[PDB]
Amino acid sequence: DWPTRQVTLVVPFTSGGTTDMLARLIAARLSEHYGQSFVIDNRSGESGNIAASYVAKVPADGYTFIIGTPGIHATNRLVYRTMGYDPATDFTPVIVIARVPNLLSVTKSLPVTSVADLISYARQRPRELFYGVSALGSTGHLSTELFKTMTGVEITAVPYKGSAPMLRDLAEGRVHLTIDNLPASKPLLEAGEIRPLAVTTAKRWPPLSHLPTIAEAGVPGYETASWFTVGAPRGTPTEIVTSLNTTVAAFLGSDSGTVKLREIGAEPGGGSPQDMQRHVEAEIARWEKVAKTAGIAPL
Ligand SMILES: O=C(O)CCCCC(=O)O
Repeated sequence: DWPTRQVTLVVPFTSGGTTDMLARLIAARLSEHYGQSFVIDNRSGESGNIAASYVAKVPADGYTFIIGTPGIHATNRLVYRTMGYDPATDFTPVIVIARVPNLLSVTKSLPVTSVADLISYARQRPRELFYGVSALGSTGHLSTELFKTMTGVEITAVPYKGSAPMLRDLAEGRVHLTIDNLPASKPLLEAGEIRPLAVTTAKRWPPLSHLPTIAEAGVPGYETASWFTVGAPRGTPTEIVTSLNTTVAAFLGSDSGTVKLREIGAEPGGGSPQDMQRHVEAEIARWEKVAKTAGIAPL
């Protein structure tokens, strides 16, 4: 019987970022499978805290879900003092949608063609260059802060409300570089508007197999990545979480779905609701260490 009416997917960022891109794919698929609209509600604000506060409070009926992010589940606690919700108690896991490499890029007029170029360039100019942050506490933000710490470069963060506006500013050179999710960056690469230097992952991204990893390009042992989830309000019927998990997992593990995800710069996730929970718990732990090492904590 579920669902008999429209389902809402609350997305914590505006369109043109990776969250929204993934959500739309998922929404399209769910709508076709179940014969009801799965509609996106883009509710921006405070690195996803506004959307996560919202979905924590809604009826646990299976007509509202959160497209979760590393901020919401794991990293916002490293930069926000109080959040409005407790991710640990307020949600129940559904599925990890994807794992996503981050990409180090620079604005075209920055005369650097490699990670080592970038490090020398920035070392000559301490505290003059600016980097773009898609959201406070995002993996990009903390990835850049870690990069800073591992290389000794001093560059100043500019927060934006999502990937989309940060990337327009990166294209114009109002910031000089970013580390941010591949899928949102990729259209700007293909169009020539920004210059990619390296992926953040431990291995190269196969469809851009000739971009090096940051680790092999000069920063031994550097590795970061981002990921996205479906979460439900605490108390959501188990039959619903299991049906939803199964449907998403069949899309992600299908040949067709893997192709769609890899075409936009994302690796299909999949697995069980408890797999999501393990992943979240490990991410909490490991980014908490990153943040301490990078000098990042709530004001
Ligand atoms: O969807 C966006 O625009 C931003 C997502 C940032 C996710 C992350 O923390 O890497």
